[PDB]
Amino acid sequence: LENVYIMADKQKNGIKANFKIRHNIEDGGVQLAYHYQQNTPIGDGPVLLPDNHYLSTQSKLSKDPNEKRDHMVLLEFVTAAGITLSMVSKGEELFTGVVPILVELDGDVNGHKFSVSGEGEGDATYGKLTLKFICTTGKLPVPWPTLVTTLVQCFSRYPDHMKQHDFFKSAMPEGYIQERTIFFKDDGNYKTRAEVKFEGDTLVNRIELKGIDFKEDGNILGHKLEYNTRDQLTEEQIAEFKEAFSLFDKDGDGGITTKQLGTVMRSLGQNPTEAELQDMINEVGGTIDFPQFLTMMARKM
Repeated sequence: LENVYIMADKQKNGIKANFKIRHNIEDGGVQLAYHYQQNTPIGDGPVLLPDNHYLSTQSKLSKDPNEKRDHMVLLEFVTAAGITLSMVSKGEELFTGVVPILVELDGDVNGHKFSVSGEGEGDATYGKLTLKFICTTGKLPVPWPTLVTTLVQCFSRYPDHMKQHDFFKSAMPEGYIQERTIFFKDDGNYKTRAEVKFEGDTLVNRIELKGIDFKEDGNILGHKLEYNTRDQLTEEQIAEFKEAFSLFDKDGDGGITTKQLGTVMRSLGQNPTEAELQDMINEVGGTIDFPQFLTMMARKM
């Protein structure tokens, strides 16, 4: 669970953000990566600038065992948080259902050119992303976990009382421009610029990344970082919670009320004491998200 902290940028009519990514190093350790991010509308119409809040993000990286190319299967779930106790941009309509995503990245790290390409789907009301990524130029010269952040936060899931702080969807369909610098401790740094906008019926994220100053035998060019985490539920486990969870999602809004938790729990065969229910609620916590629910669950195994 990585946390993206977000602020408005009133002069630039957008937002910016900062966060830290713990990458597990091969046989012990954690390489850090420091993100600084700035987003600006592509279009002229007005956009929600938010209050200080943050996004709570869950990643899951797998491999397709029929793909002989170098690739990443990626599952992801995000929820806005912080702000306690709204509005709905006109753009938040485009996101109500299931929207297909396409991604395209060009990069030179340390003179090593390469191109990722990725397709999938987003389901904003669940905060869900599934996407598969191919490195179209050959062998990816940097580790895939290093490209996850670079590789669409408009698919985040803002609680009802926070729908008004969602800059990302408000900017749509015109889109926004995302720029980051990522600083790998005791090693080089990525520098990126992406346009994220609607093209036809598809959220399209075109990125150009530039990495300099990398130690050739470091952790990135050296490929010394873990791919999985295995601190993690499975695909077929998540799919069940999704299917149970959404059964009891009576409006399909992506939420379940809290009383409801136990019913959902029982439909999985599990049986929580009302002592056990009141805990889960408060640690994460009337409305519950799927990502939240997912984290609630995550703990208890």
